[PDB]
Amino acid sequence: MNAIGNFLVGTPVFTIFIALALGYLLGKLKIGSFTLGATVGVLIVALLIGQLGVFPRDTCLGDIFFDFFMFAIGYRVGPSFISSMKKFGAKIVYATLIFLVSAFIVAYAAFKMFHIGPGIAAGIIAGGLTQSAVIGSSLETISKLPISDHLKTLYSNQIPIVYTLTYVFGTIGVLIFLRDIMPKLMHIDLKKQAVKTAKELDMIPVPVIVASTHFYTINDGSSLIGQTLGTVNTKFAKGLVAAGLNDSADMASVINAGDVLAISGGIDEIGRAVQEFNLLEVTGKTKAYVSKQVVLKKNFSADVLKNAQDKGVLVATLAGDVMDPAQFSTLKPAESVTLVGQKDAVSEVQSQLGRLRAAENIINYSWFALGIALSAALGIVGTKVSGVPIALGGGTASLIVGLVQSIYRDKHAHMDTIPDSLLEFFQSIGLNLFIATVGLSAAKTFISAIQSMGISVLLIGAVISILPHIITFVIAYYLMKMEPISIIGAQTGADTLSAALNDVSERVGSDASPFFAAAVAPAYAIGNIFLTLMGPIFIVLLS
Amino acid sequence: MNAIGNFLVGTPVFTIFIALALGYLLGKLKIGSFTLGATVGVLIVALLIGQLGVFPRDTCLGDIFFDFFMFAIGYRVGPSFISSMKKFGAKIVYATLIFLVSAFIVAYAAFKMFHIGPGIAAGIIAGGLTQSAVIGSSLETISKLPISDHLKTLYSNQIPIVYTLTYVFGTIGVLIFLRDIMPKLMHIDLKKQAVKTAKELDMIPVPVIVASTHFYTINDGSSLIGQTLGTVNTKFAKGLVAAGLNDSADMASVINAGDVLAISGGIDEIGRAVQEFNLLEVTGKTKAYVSKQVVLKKNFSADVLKNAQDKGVLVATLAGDVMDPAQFSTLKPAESVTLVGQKDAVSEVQSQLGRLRAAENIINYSWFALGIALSAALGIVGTKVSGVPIALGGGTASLIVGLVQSIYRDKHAHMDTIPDSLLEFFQSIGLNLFIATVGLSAAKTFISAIQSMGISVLLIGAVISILPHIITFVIAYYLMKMEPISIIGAQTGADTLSAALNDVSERVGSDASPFFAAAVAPAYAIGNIFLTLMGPIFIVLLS
Repeated sequence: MNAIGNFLVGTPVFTIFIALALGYLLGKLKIGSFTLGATVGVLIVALLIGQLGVFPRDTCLGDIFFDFFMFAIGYRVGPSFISSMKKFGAKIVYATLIFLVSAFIVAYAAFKMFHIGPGIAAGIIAGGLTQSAVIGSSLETISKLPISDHLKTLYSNQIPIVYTLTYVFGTIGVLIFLRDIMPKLMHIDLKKQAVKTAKELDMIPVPVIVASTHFYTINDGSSLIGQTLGTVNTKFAKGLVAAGLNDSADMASVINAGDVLAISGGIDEIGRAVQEFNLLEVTGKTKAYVSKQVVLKKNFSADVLKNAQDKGVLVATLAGDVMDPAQFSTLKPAESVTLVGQKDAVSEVQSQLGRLRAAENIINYSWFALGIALSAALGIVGTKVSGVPIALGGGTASLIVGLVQSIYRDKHAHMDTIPDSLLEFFQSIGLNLFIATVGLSAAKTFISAIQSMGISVLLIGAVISILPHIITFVIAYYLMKMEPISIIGAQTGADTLSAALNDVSERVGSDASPFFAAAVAPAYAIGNIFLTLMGPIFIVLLS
Repeated sequence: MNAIGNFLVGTPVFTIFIALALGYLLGKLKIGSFTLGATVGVLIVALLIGQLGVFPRDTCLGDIFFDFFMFAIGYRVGPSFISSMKKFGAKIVYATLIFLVSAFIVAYAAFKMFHIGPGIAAGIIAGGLTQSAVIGSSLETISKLPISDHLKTLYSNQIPIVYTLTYVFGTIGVLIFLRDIMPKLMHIDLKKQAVKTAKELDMIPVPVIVASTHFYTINDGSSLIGQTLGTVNTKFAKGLVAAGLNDSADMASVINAGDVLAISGGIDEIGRAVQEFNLLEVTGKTKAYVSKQVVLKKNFSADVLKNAQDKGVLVATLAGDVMDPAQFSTLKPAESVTLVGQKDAVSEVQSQLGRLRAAENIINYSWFALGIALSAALGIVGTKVSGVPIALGGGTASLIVGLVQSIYRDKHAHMDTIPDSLLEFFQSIGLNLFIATVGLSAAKTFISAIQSMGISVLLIGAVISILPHIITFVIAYYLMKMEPISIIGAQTGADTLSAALNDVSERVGSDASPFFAAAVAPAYAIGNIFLTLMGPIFIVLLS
C-alpha cells in the first residue's frame, strides 16, 4: 500500500478534496431520524484516509479556509446582531460565564481525584474543550516552569498526543449531545423553536403580494376612451397608478383607441379594475417601464414621496408590496423604498429621494478582499497577561471584521455586497476543509494513543467535554429560564466548537441561522479567551 | 520602512488580499474609452507592493486558486463545447499550429540576428510566450547539455531573471494588443461581434412569455357556472388549461358560485379568456399549484405528453413558454419539459414522463470536490519525449476534467450542479490571486533586471511576444477568412495567456463567454504542450 500512501502524501490537494467528496456522501447517510452530517462525515472519512500513511499538518489552506468560514458567518449575521443583542445579550454573557467556571470546577475535581499529570491535564482540556491554542500556551508555560529538563520534555511530548486522542470525541460527542439529545431533552424541535423565536423578532416576514405593471390594451368602446391619463389615474383607487399611455408618462394625453394603458400596483386591485373596465391584457414589448430600489437620503422630502403617485410612480416597500400613504410620514432616512413605473418618472423621483440601491447579485471583490486582509491584520494583534500570551486569533478577528463590515454596508447600502449564496458556500466548505485537514493530520497518533493511555484519558476527556454542558443546561433551562435556541447558541460559543455551528445552522435553516450565529458570537469570544487562558493556570496548579 | 516590509512578508494573506483589494479599485479606473481591468490593475499594484520588501513565491494558495479558475472555465464551457467544435474546430486547430510555428521562426531569426545566448533565449521565450514550465524544462536541458560547469551555472542563473524581466510586458502588452487594438484593427466591436456569433448558433434565446397559473374567482351570473371543469377545459383553446376548482384537480366537479378556477398558460391567451368571460382575478393563497421540471426518460411516451392537457397539466419548454402539440412527437429523450398545474396531476404525469430536474441554486459539494481531486490527479500524469519532460499540467488537466464533468452532468440532469454565480466568482478571483502571487514574487528581480540587460532583452521579449500574433492575425483574417472572435480565442489559447481569458470574457459578457472559452480551449492544450517543448530545442540549437 506504499504506492497509495506515497501518492496521497505527495499530492495534498487530491487527499483533502477526496476526503471532502466521500465525506459528504457519508454525511448524507440517514439512519432512522438521525443524519451524520457533513462535518461528522468528513471527520470520519478523513481519519480512515489518514490511517493509510503519514500526513503533515497543513496550515496554509486549512487556516485560510477557516478564516473564510468565520468571515462568512460574521458577514451573514451582521445586520441582525444589534437587534438580537438588545433582546438577549446579557443572558448569553451570563451563560458563557457559567459554562466556563463549571468546566474549570469539573476539570479540577477530576484531575485531583485521578492524580492527573500536568501535560495530560492540559491535553485533555485542549481536546475536550476544542481549543487548539491551549497546547501552545501550555508548552510556553511548561517551558517557563522550574521543573527538571527530562520532566519538561516528557510533558511537552505528552501534550500533543493526549490532545489528538481526546479531540476525536470532543467534536463528535459534544456535537451530537447539543444537536440531537439536547432538543429532545428540552421537549422542543430545533427547527420549530428556532423559527418561532425568529418570528418573535422581525426576521421572517410573510410573502407579500408584489406590485407590478400590467400592459393592458384599450379596446374600442371602452369608457376610458376620451379621458386623460391624469383623470384616469385620479379616478383609480390606492394601489393602482396609471404609468402612462404607450411609452410616454405625460399626464395630459387622451386615451385613444389602440393605446396601451400600463397599470401598476397590486394583483387583486388591478383585477378589480380589470373587471370594472373590461380591459384586455397584452404582453407589451417595452423596456421603458422598470422598478428601481431607492435608498432614501438623510433629508428625504415627504411631499415628493406623497406626490410620486400623482407624477405616475408607485411607491412600495423594499419587499414589493404597496404601502399606505399614511406610512409616508413614518418613513425615515436609510430606508429603501421601491419606485415602479415609467423610466422618465422613476428617474426623477429617485433623483429627489436618494440613490439607487446596489443589487445582491453583483459581487464586491474589493469589499471581500479588504475584509479578509483586515481579518488577518486584526488576528495578528495580541497581548500577554501574567506571562501567558493571548490573542484575538483568526476566529474572533474574522468574526469582528465581518460584523463591522456588514453593519457598515447595511448602514450605507449604495455599495455592492457579497452574495448570500457565496457566503453560504464559504461557510460550508471553509469549516469542512479545516476539519479534513486536522483529521488527516491526526489519525496515526490517534490510533497509537488508543494503545497507550487508551481508555482512561479518553473517558476523562469525554467527561470533561460532556458534564459542563449538562450542568450549564440545567442551570439555564430550569433556573435561569432561557429559550432553547439561546441556550444552544451560548453553549456552542462558550465551548468554542465551530464544527457545531455549520450543523446546527443547517438543521435550523436559513430562516433563523442568523439568530443562531448571533447567539453564538458573543459567547465565542469570551469562550476563546478564557479557554486559551485555561491551560497555563491548570499546569501551574497541578505541577 | 523595515516595519512595513517585515509585517507584509510575515503575513502572506494580508499582502495577497490587500493587493487584490487596491488592484480592483485601480482596475475600475477608466481613461477615455479604455479600462485597465482587474488583471492588469492587480499586476500593477502587486509590483509596487512587492517593491517594499522581499516576498517568497507561494505555490500553495496561488496554484490551488489557478486550478479553481481553470475548473470554473471548463465547467462553464462544458455543454456548448461540442456544438462549438463541430462548427469551428479545425479552423482553430489550424490557427494554433500557425501561431506556434510563426513564433518559432521569429524567435529563431531574432536570436540568430542578435547572437542571443541560450539561457537568455529560453528566458525570453518563457516570458514573452507566458509559459512558466519552460524555465524548468530549460534548466533540465542545460543540466544535461555537455557544457562547462561555470557556463551551465551562468545560464541557470540567467534564465529566471530574463523570464521575470520579460514576463511583465508579456502579460500587459499582449493582452492590450489582443483586447483593444485587435478589435479596432478588425473593424468590429468585441461585444457586438461575440453576440452576433453566439446568435448564429443556438446560445442566446429571446426572452419567452412564461406560462403561469392565475387564480381567478368565479362571480355569480357567469356563463361558466353550471358547467363541469372538464367541459370548460375542453372549451378553452391551446395554451389555456383549467388546473382545477378550489384545490382539487378532478375533472367532474361543476363550477358553483364562489369557487376559484385556476387557469394556467400564457399571459395574452389568459387575458383574452378573461375579457371573454369577465373573470375577476384574486391572489389565491394556495400551495397546491406548482411548476416542476421533468427530464424525459429514455422511452418517454407521446400519449401521456399529449393527454397531460386533458389530465389538467400544462406542458411547456424548459424556458417556460407553452409548446405546440405537434412538437410533442418531435421531443426526444434527455430533454427537460416543464409541467405546470395541480400537485396531484403534476406528480403523476411526471411519474410517467421521467424524473425531476435538480435546481441550479443547490450546490453539489461532492461533485465539485471530486472534480478538483481528479484535476490534481490528472495533472500529475506526464511523460518524457526525447529526454524532455512534459505533462498535462494544472491548466490542461483541470480544463479536461471540467469539460467531461459538465458534459456528464448535462447528459444526466437529475443530479445537482455548481451554481453559475459561484463559478463566475471562482473564475474571477482564482486567476487574480495567482497574478497577485506571481507579481509579488517577482518585483525586486524585475527592477534589478531593469538595470542589467534592461533595454535589449525587454525589447526583444516584446518583439517575440507581439510579432507572432500580428502575422497569425494577418494570415487568419486576410487569407483564412475566419471570424474575429474565433481568431482572438485561438490566439489566446495558442499563446497560453490565461490572464487574457478573464478580461476578454468580461468584455464579451456572459452571453458569448462560453463561445470564447470554447474557442480558447483546444488552442490552449496544443499551445501549452508546444510551448513547454519550445525551450529545450532552442537551448540545444543555440548552444
